[PDB]
Amino acid sequence: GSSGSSGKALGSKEIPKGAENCLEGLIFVITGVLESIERDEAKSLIERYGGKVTGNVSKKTNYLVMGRDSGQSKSDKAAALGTKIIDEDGLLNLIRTMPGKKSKYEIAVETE
Repeated sequence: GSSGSSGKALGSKEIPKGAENCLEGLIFVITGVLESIERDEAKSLIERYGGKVTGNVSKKTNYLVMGRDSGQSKSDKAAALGTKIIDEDGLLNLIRTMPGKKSKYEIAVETE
């Protein structure tokens, strides 16, 4: 047999059409697992816009992507340093709410 999703099975969510550098410079911390997307999937996203993804809370951390079976220590520290905690949903919106920038070089056929 075989349980769980084989791949990304994209479809149980909607990717916001924003800018390419709307998250460039910002850092994100994904903890636990998320149905919509896996630590990898969601990660590739934040990075696809410039944002960073690290499984550790830092002073540079801009936002903390929470999920399930996650610890409460991550939040505590996050708040202390002053990090905005959000869920997979909040991350997506940040892609439609955040502004955009003009990269030095554009990549053609930039579509799925």
